[PDB]
Amino acid sequence: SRLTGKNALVTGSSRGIGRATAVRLAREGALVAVHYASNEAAADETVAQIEREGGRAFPVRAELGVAGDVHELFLGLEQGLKERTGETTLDILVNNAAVTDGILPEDVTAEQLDRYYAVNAKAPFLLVQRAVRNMPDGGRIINISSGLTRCAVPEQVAYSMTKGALEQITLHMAKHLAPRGITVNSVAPGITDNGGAVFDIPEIVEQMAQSSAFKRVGEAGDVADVVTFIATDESRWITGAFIDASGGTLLG
Amino acid sequence: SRLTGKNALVTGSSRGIGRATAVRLAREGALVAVHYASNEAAADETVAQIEREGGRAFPVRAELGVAGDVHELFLGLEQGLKERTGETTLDILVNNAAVTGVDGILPEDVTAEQLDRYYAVNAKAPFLLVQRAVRNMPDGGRIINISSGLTRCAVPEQVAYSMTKGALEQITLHMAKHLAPRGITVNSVAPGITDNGGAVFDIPEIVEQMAQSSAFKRVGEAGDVADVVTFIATDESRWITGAFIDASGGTLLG
Ligand SMILES: NC(=O)c1ccc[n+]([C@@H]2O[C@H](COP(=O)([O-])OP(=O)(O)OC[C@H]3O[C@@H](n4cnc5c(N)ncnc54)[C@H](OP(=O)(O)O)[C@@H]3O)[C@@H](O)[C@H]2O)c1
Ligand SMILES: NC(=O)c1ccc[n+]([C@@H]2O[C@H](COP(=O)([O-])OP(=O)(O)OC[C@H]3O[C@@H](n4cnc5c(N)ncnc54)[C@H](OP(=O)(O)O)[C@@H]3O)[C@@H](O)[C@H]2O)c1
Ligand SMILES: COc1cccc2c1C(=O)c1c(O)cc3c(c1C2=O)C(=O)C[C@](C)(O)C3
Ligand SMILES: COc1cccc2c1C(=O)c1c(O)cc3c(c1C2=O)C(=O)C[C@](C)(O)C3
Repeated sequence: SRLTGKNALVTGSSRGIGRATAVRLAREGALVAVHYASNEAAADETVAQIEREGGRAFPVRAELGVAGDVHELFLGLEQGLKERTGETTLDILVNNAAVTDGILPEDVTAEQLDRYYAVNAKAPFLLVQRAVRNMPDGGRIINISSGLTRCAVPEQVAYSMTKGALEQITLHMAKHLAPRGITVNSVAPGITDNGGAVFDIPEIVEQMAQSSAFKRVGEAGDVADVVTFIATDESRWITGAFIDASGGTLLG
Repeated sequence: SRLTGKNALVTGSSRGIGRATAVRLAREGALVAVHYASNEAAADETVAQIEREGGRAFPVRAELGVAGDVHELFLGLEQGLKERTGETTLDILVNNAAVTGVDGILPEDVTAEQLDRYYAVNAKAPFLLVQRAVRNMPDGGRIINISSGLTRCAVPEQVAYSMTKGALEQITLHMAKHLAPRGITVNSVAPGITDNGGAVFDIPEIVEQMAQSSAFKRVGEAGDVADVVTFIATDESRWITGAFIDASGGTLLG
């Protein structure tokens, strides 16, 4: 019950690492806004799991990286917080949603560079900007990056550019928000099982597994357990940091 | 009670961050070996705090940085674990102890013998402690090296000390890879300026200058660092290895 009476928004928590994160924040007593783009069935399943486990959650639909995205998300978020608490306080923001076998550098288009940046860097910035209006002293901003910002993979150049921009939001906003006691940190996963069809193919899972020093792919919960710790009071002396949650991928 | 049934060694836990760390590991249920070099009263005060908070601990005396240091520490550690548990299993090693001089030493004044003493205690001893500790450590164990933000922040009067924390961080990198097949994680936690109870922290003028290094404009409390070390010692940190964990209160924002 480390997060009793707190309110959290996990972007992209219908599926994958965001679902695992929403589930773990709710187990600690947070009221969780489960945000999704279009998969309402998956959002409703995250909420149902949280409720079955004795916590509280509600879904929020908003496609990010289009005109009106932040306003749409905050309309749903504040309505659901106000109905359940009488307040619109936001304690915890997890910028988890993203666009993700990559694109060879020669094949990347301007349209692809714009979509990746819209969703993966621009929307996170604008969500931080809006979220702090509601955020009390002692709040938490957690940006989900990627170990690819430290590990060269040409076919992930477009994606990795956006995660490099995301990490700058961590650096510069940690300094900006320090006076308010709001921390801002990056958590960087390695290859992580998000329930994608590729994780049902043992051959490919075994090749992907070799990337980790533990010679297994990450589970969504392995990353979500680290996010959950950063969301708690005991992380208060960590800000502006790169938190490696990759199972030793950057060791080689 | 995340560490029920676990045994931990915190080097240099008579005082400062190591005291705070031993106290927090014991509150999670670990049996804690409270290691010190010379200040037996301070070690006994760490133990007494753990015992009154309902935990279990015992002191282990061993000067590090001298012949026989690892042997001496492991004789005391194994005797105390065996008496209390019937086993010598070491789940958690925190390499916290260090030669750590508030005064510092400007480069012109550093001696060959100061370079030796800092390296012996701060880099050599941690290396040899890891080598010995893993014999006793199960799959799922934890090695936590206490570094310093000075590996990323230039401070000429701490050059000799910072050399040794650069060497300590290499223990983290290379040993994380070596030990991953056994499921043992190895991580650096880097404090910034942290109140360790030393006389400098009783001088508000100086505390106010020191405070400016943190983005939060306060010095760290020993518990602010200890809370992070305690998390790394738990099961929920399993997917973190080989890492530099910044526990500096935003000192490294450049
Ligand atoms: N190996 C990995 O899985 C891996 C590795 C490194 C980093 N990461 C990072 O970890 C985070 C989670 O990854 P994941 O693998 O769990 O993702 P995922 O399984 O692809 O799930 C993506 C989530 O984000 C939402 N989302 C996607 N695009 C959106 C948009 N334009 N607007 C709004 N919401 C949108 C999805 O909503 P719908 O359900 O409605 O589609 C879903 O909830 C991302 O930041 C990713 O870059 C993942
Ligand atoms: N600002 C800070 O406080 C700060 C900043 C960055 C990093 N650190 C790091 O955090 C750790 C703890 O620092 P602290 O400030 O809490 O230290 P401290 O208050 O100076 O306490 C040092 C501890 O190490 C033990 N120790 C010293 N020399 C030893 C030796 N040769 N053999 C064995 N034990 C020895 C001491 O034992 P006795 O009590 O017996 O003397 C004591 O328990 C160190 O690794 C330090 O480098 C501290
Ligand atoms: C350290 O992080 C990695 C190391 C080796 C390979 C990969 C990664 C990734 O972090 C990573 C990622 O963040 C996201 C994706 C990948 C990787 C990755 O290889 C992909 O393959 C394609 C996917 C699943 O569509 C998106
Ligand atoms: C980020 O780490 C710092 C940033 C600014 C100033 C200091 C530090 C330290 O980490 C640090 C340290 O590791 C150890 C000491 C110092 C510092 C430090 O400034 C000292 O001043 C003297 C002391 C407390 O005996 C040894």
